Amino acid sequence: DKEFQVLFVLTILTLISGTIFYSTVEGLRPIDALYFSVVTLTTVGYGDFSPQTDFGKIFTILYIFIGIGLVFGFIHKLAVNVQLPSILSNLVP
Amino acid sequence: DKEFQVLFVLTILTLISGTIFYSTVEGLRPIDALYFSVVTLTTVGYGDFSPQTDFGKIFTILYIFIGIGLVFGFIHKLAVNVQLPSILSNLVP
Amino acid sequence: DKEFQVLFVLTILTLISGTIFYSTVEGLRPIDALYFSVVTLTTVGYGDFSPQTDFGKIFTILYIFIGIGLVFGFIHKLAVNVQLPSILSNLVP
Amino acid sequence: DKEFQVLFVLTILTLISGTIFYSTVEGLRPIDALYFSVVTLTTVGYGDFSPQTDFGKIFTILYIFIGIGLVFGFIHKLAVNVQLPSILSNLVP
Ligand SMILES: [K+]
Ligand SMILES: [K+]
Ligand SMILES: [K+]
Ligand SMILES: [K+]
Ligand SMILES: [K+]
Repeated sequence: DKEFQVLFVLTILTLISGTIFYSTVEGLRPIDALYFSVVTLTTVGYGDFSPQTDFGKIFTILYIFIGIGLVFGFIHKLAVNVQLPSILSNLVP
Repeated sequence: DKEFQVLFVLTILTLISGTIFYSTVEGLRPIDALYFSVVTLTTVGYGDFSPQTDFGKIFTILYIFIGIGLVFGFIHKLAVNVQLPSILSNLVP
Repeated sequence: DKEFQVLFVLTILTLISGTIFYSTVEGLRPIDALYFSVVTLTTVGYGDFSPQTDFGKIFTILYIFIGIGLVFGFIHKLAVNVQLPSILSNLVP
Repeated sequence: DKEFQVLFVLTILTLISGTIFYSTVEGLRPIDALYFSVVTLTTVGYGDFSPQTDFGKIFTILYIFIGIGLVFGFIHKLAVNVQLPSILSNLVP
């Protein structure tokens, strides 16, 4: 429970950093920066948005390496410690 | 066995939600909406389709976080509890 | 060892199916079809190639769900049962 | 600790190979080649860069299969043996 809260906060902070960075350096609207940060760290990578500056490319390399781990950690705990219990409870005959 | 059936249903429901959402808000043909939902949740992300509206971008963020876990859960069980047994049986000398 | 050989063969067969399908239905050159199949099943998804026909989109949905599991199974075993031993042996003082 | 250092070095070497290959065969600037190599091995795959030559497509297939395992191995150890301890220490009441 507290573990999920910590990953939640960590993920939020990571996404906030990405939103601030891409909106500033890559000139994206804040919503697009947040959306791009999520699409990046979850490894979907549509490419509708991508860094055009070298500063952006370098940050993206570091952002991915440092963010993928926590984002997927949060996703795992969300599905196993939150979603799983709910589906099971919806079964209880 | 029953576990696989539950993940199967859950995945179907998740994909149906995506199909309805993207066909309505993003104006995609139903087949393209389903295809896009799958390409998104499996993290392939070709980008041949991507949300153009803010409503679509926000939903996509939430859809990914909530759907990746179950989709990959189903994929895992499919390969370990269904595909694996079959390949092994095809070996039995 | 034999496990790695089985996953190797399974991966080859899966990629051959994709190569045949995309070169025929989507009209790609065989090399591009193989390349696209790999980029798809490893979830990279550049999007330089993507299915344009409904037949192709439907097959892609099924191909991903059935192929991701085995492809990543092979990748895991390759890194743990082949690459890992080699790096360790290159260390042995 | 030493495990993390080995994966660190291995990842560096893998990325250096990609940087050299794509800058030479695909004609990318070194920074773009490094960026593309990272985007590829972490499976993000934006597609802003992608191999245009057959030599590049073939290398990419092999690069992905051999590199994804080590890159994600490093990411895992980075998050579990480096990031995790730090966040926990930042909690210690
Ligand atoms: K991807
Ligand atoms: K991916
Ligand atoms: K992608
Ligand atoms: K494009
Ligand atoms: K893409």
